[PDB]
Amino acid sequence: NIPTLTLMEEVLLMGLRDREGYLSFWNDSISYALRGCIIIELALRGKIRILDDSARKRFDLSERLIEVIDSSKTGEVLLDETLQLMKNDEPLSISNWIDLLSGETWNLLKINYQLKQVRERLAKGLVDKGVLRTEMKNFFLFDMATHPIADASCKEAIKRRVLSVLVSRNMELSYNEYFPETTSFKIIRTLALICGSYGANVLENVLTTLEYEKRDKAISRAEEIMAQFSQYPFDLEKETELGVSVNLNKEVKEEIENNPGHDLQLEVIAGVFEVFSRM
Amino acid sequence: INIPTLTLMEEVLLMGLRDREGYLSFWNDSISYALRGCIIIELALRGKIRILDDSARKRFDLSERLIEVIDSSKTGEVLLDETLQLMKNDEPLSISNWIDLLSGETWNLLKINYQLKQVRERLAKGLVDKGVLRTEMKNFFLFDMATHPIADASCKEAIKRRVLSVLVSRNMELSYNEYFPETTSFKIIRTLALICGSYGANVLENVLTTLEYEKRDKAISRAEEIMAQFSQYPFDLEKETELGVSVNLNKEVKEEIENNPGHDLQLEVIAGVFEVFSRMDM
Amino acid sequence: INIPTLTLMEEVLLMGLRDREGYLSFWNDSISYALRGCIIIELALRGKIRILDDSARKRFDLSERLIEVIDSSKTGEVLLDETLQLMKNDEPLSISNWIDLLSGETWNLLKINYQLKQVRERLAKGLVDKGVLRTEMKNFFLFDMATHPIADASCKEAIKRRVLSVLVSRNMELSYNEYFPETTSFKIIRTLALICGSYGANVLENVLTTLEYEKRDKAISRAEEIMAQFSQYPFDLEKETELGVSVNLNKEVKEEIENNPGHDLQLEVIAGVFEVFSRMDML
Amino acid sequence: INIPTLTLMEEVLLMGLRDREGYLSFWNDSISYALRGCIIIELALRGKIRILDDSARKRFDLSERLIEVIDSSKTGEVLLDETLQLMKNDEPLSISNWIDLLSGETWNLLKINYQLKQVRERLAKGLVDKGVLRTEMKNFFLFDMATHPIADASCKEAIKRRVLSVLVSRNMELSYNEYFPETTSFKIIRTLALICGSYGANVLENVLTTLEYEKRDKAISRAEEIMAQFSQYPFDLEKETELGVSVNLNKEVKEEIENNPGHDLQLEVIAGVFEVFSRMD
Repeated sequence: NIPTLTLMEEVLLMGLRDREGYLSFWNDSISYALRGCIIIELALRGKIRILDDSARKRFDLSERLIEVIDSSKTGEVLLDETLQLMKNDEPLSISNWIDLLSGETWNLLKINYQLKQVRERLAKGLVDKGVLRTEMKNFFLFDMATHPIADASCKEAIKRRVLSVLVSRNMELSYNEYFPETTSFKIIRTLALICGSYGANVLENVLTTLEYEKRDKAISRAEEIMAQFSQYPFDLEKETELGVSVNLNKEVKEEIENNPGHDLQLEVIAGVFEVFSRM
Repeated sequence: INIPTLTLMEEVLLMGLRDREGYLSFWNDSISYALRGCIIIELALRGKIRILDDSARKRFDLSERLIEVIDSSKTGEVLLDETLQLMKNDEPLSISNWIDLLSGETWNLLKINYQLKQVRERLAKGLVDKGVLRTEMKNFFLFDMATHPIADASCKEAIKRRVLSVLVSRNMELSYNEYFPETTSFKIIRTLALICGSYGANVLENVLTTLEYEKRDKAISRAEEIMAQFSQYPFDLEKETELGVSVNLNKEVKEEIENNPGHDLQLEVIAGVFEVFSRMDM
Repeated sequence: INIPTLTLMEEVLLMGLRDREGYLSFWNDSISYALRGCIIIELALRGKIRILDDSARKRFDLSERLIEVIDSSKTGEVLLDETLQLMKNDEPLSISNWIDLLSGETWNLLKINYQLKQVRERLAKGLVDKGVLRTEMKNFFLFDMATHPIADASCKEAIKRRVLSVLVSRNMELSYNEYFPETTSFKIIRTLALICGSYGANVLENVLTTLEYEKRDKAISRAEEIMAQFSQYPFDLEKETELGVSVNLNKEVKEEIENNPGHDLQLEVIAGVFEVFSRMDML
Repeated sequence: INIPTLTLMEEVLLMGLRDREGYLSFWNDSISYALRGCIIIELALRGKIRILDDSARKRFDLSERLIEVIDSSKTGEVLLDETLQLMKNDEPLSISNWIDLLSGETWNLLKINYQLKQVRERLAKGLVDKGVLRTEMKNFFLFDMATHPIADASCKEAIKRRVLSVLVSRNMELSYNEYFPETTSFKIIRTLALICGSYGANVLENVLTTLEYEKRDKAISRAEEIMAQFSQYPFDLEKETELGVSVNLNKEVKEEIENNPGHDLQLEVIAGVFEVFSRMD
């Protein structure tokens, strides 16, 4: 079922350089996308679902309310702690959750939902996972913890998956220890990766190698897939004019068919995609 | 091209070198990586590489544009010649991609061999050969090592006065000497690269320490002006500084490039590399 | 009289500190060890220690001579207080030996809690408490860090002018400020200690790099001379210099000493420490 | 297997080292000289050589006497094996003549490659292999350089302990350890060889600086007496010390010679060497 790295962690990984240091200066765009991954992640793990009233249809996807379906611990603190919050509140919309957890809306009687030390906790988790090691750099006025990458294969595998969907003619996802051949919702997870990393604005980081025609094609293909998968139900009949991942429609159809009765959750991820494009 | 005797990596190395007990000078990742940006700039000023001339590039960052070999004849500088080797038989790669490989900043299993090794060693060898440094044996307990004290302090001074001329004089008016003749191609660019290289290596402050603090603070930020001005292409030579320092840079640069016509494809590389120096804090 | 706001440790450190991106300045064993030297010079001038007045000592290198606690009430400087507490209750030890222990350069396991942990950061907290440094948070991708940029650039300018007056100047004439008033006891000694600790810590050079080399060369040379002169007790205040730099040093130091009597058992400690700064090339 | 893990030259060189990193001594020509002295003391102890047993010898100083190779098999070390190389394939020479030759001090056209080269650096490798040093790559501004700080610090504390045992404490109770077990033969001749070697080499003072003025003078005095006493032969093991340090030395040396008997032609060599050590000052 569930892969080793969460989406938040793959997105974080997306902003780092292969050896030491970083590519993206830390902005609140990335910090907002990560809250998005959290919500996507909750839906994937069958813990939340779009609130089941047909009256939601009069509203945008991202304006639609979410329902805690299962409040049992998940393992992941960031996930668990937002879950906690959800279990104790009226059904709120996707957009509202993302705001509150970002500290981007202001609410008095909500004090407070804003998630704290996300960056740092994601990093600690990433050490425990063994993706990052810890190095103690020595500065002029203090010592400092530092987390350069330990396993390069991890970042490389993510890169290839992403490219598999957005440069290569036929998407063929590769697998490994962190992301096995048997993870449920495999294609949606990687789509979710691209859509997250687009709105965190860290997606272009994996594209800097490529020749110019291919970097263009990847970005447009990316916004193409954002257009499709931020409406519900998905438009799986619309064919790509580009020469890129021409079999995604087929491969998704085969995936949702073999995970039936999950529609009430796929719709939340779509709302989240909607928020990523609006950002 | 009129090439001066010292390469930029050499020039940047001397910026980071103490007068006495030079091996005790401060070495780190920053100054290391800057040196590789120098290689690239140097390559460009010798007409060996240029930006791959495809207008699609205009939609991407300077430091992310592909470069190509246009002359591969050996330069007679091992560090430059070695990198030409690698460039000459690879498909064209981006500016910041080259800097990364040559540094070993990237985990490409097929290009583990692109990292230049013993850059300091060779750079000091060349400085010894050029008569800037001497060699002398230094004695402690369990071993003797070769140290390289400075043989000609006038070499480095003539560099420092160049930096200063851009960074504290109302008007730059640079001075020449045997290593850096008034006859040299791109004297001003070569200087600004020196300054941008230094800033990236974090050795630019080294030469400013004696100045009264505001003349000093004006210099750092004039440099920062310079780096923003010249890490975009074409250069915006119409923005005048509000700082009273090298007021005449623009006038003088425009003249420089109104001669040596038709090297836009190569000036553009320099500006890409200047972009890398800017983001080196990351 | 009284003592200046900044300690010599704090002064040594500022000489090693860059204007922008200070956390990137060069840190190392040398600066670390020198700071221990400064601690003990500091206690000497504060009338807290002196050498043990046993005539036998005259047979041994200054850096090998035993020193004893004179009085041991808090100074307010946590780093001085802490080391004085160790000293307060132990057999008299030699100068170089204390410096070794307070650095943890010496392995003898019976004295492991003698090493002063957290010098850098405590000397930073000191400097912030002092006006000298602000503290603002800078964001890196993966974490945040407290940064300490210079609030009073004038403080470190004045330090640097004192070095220059001694070392670049036909006649040393010292400028004073609120950190270091004219009232300061042993103001010249304090200045020479600074130059010496700085030379040992290998940060003296960075104060001189903008000048013409004849002037830089001359200044390092004078600096060595000053070490030679003062790494012996009593001080050879009679050697004329032939470099034409701080030509008036002997006269003013003499005058400083006469005007401040019966501190030889303290002055001597300083000669010791100066000896140790001389030998630091051996770390 | 009854030889200790470290040779006397390794311990003499070790004495020149600061506890963690760096040196207390400049490398010079007398430390260099003593080391060759040690080689010879080392070889006598391992029963590889002895003074040649001619009557004529008595009419000469100990260091002016000749020595003969008894057994010349390997010892595992590079510096002991090499000198045996030259010693085995050559006519009997005086012990001081040997020290002179190996160190490059006298000149000799018919024996010109007898100077042991890279002694300093070859001794360091052995120390590394013995795990007394590690090797640590350092970056200066123009090159990389391998440096050898201390790895096992306790080795060197145990040495400082022995030396302080016979030079400082009223009674002497040598402490044993991994590197220098209680069952190593000639435990004390070796300890003195050590304090003598150092004295000559001039690194002895380096383990004393830690102590009271009086205790420091006494230590040196004691070393000089031991030097005086053990550079004659047979040793006057009945001269008594008027300075209350290491008072049971004689008694303890006695039990040592008694316990390992019929080695007199080897001790004589080490006495000879002690004489070369006292005559460099």
